[PDB]
Amino acid sequence: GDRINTVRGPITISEAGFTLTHEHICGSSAGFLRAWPEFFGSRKALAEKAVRGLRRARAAGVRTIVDVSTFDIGRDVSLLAEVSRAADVHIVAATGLWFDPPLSMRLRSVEELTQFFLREIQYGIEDTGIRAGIIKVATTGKATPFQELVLKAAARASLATGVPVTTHTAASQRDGEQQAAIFESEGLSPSRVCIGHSDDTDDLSYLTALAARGYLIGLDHIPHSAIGLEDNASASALLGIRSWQTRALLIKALIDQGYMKQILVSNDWLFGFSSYVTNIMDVMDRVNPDGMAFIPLRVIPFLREKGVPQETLAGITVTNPARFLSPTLRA
Amino acid sequence: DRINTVRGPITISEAGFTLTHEHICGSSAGFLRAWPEFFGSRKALAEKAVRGLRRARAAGVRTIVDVSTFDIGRDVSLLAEVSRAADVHIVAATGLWFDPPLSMRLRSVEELTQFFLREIQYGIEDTGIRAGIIKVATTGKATPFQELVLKAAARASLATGVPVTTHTAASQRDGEQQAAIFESEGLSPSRVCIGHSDDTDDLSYLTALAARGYLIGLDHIPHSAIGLEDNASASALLGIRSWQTRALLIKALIDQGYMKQILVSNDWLFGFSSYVTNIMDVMDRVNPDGMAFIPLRVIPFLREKGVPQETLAGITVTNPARFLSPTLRAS
Ligand SMILES: OCCc1ccccc1
Ligand SMILES: OCCc1ccccc1
Ligand SMILES: [Mn+2]
Ligand SMILES: [Mn+2]
Ligand SMILES: [Mn+2]
Ligand SMILES: [Mn+2]
Ligand code: NA
Ligand code: NA
Repeated sequence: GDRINTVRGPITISEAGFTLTHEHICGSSAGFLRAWPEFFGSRKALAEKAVRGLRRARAAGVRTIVDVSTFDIGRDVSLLAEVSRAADVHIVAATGLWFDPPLSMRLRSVEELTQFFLREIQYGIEDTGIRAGIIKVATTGKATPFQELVLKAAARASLATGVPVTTHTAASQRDGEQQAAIFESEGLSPSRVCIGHSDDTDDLSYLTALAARGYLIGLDHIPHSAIGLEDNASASALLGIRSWQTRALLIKALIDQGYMKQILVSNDWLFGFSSYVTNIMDVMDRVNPDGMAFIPLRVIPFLREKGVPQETLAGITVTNPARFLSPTLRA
Repeated sequence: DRINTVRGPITISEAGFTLTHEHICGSSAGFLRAWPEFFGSRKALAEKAVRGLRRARAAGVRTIVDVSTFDIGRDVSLLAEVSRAADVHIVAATGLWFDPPLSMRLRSVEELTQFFLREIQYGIEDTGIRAGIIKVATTGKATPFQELVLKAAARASLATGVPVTTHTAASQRDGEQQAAIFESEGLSPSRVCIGHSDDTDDLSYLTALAARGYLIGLDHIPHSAIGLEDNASASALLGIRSWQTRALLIKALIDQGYMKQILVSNDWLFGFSSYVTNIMDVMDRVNPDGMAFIPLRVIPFLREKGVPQETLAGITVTNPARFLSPTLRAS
């Protein structure tokens, strides 16, 4: 693969640069932003907030972000394109299905879902021509029957297009294993797959075993932590009580185990968030004022301090994402 | 003195013969725009709807109430386009059915009240097309979230005068619990239509609600799986009662003295993604008359059963007008 699709069109692999592989402009629901923009103040407000945030990550060195919002996460491709242009940051859009598919999606066959993911990757999202550059799927423990279909279609779409698959997992419950199993049963190469939210578990055995099989490990919840918000139940349930340092150390752990080439790091950040309790955005923003710039501003330096060499840091933030994102077909 | 339609306000007299429970398309939020090909094409769907609407219009139908909420995938722009092309008044709805995504399910009664008000008072999305009715629903005992929706719908009705219409599990007598919730909010039964009432032969249930002042929605008349007993999905959706059995409910209610509380419709559609693939073809085979079924078959049937002309006119013109007319409670 020589080109990556973005909301502004295709870019060469070199242009991706420093990339955050699991982010979001807005965490919502299909049709939500268009139907009730005031939930976020306004569309304009949300976009402005987004541009500010993207500009700041950009100042910090982020060149590209992969917005893993699916149809069901309320991905609004027009919004992504507008802010990408305004902030001058590349944004890779996604196809796939998250865990909140409406009936029209939930009643579909693997064949049907495959054609829909294909539509989004090959032709374009909605009527925009904006093509997806990644497939997002998810499980939250053992897969439901529908989710197994989603996983299968995702693999089929990946096999046909060469674009990678990235996932949401209930890390502590080892969902990556079931995911992998399904992917493999469809003939997908582990190298086209990123098992996400992997920093949510302290089980290094689980992660190294997956890495050992060739999977990419997404350590994408680094700044997520409710330490200092124990009183806030929902926030606690969302962010956990492990420190950012603890999560970040997993990156070092995997590097020390020999898997530096299989690590993807991000913040799983957003500018609007409707798919959870009201006011959770404010809470998050308090917890992590750096937002998407958290990786380059705090994690990179923390790792270097811990002994990780520059070249390794560079490989993880630049080389890894480039290899992953480059559309690659099975030989 | 005015009813809001997708083409603007109309005078109570312009509504004429009205179908109070219909859909242009039965889908999911954002589905039609993300995967129009599911219906062949957006253009195909529009044309189909225009043909059907022209045909019902030929039959005497002047207005249809499209009870598709945000979660049924209502696409007001499509409603407007087809209304204009077929020259049939179409009343849009707000409310929430039974497939709300997370962004909706996590909301409070207060937030949902503001969303329903936005759609009624200001406009749907950015179109300024104002909803003329509030659609809600339960499928058996209401869920906690569903109770909140019913309460918000009552609040919105009390503030705007726009009526509330519901989807029920007639079998389970959902209408009683709905009425309960509505009344606890101070809503007048005369602003409420208890839907899919013809799905049950319990004349006790129906007359008990009519007695309190509710409007009874006999809108599934043409739904019958007779002759397709072998199609599990269809029988499940359509039932095995004949259209005449359902229609006879109208006469029964008339006979029991509640002719002013009856609303009749077909609950038809031109696209249906929220169910198994091909259901639309099965339905169209069952009732080729589509929306025209009420005037072409239902009205004449009743008339032959002794129902008088003026009562027929009363039910099809008078009742809907009174129901649709925004009405604020006395103070
Ligand atoms: O040898 C290549 C150096 C590199 C480091 C970490 C991950 C990607 C590449
Ligand atoms: O005035 C009696 C005429 C009428 C009959 C049916 C429904 C509403 C009105
Ligand atoms: Mn996630
Ligand atoms: Mn995410
Ligand atoms: Mn219904
Ligand atoms: Mn309906
Ligand atoms: Na493509
Ligand atoms: Na209004």
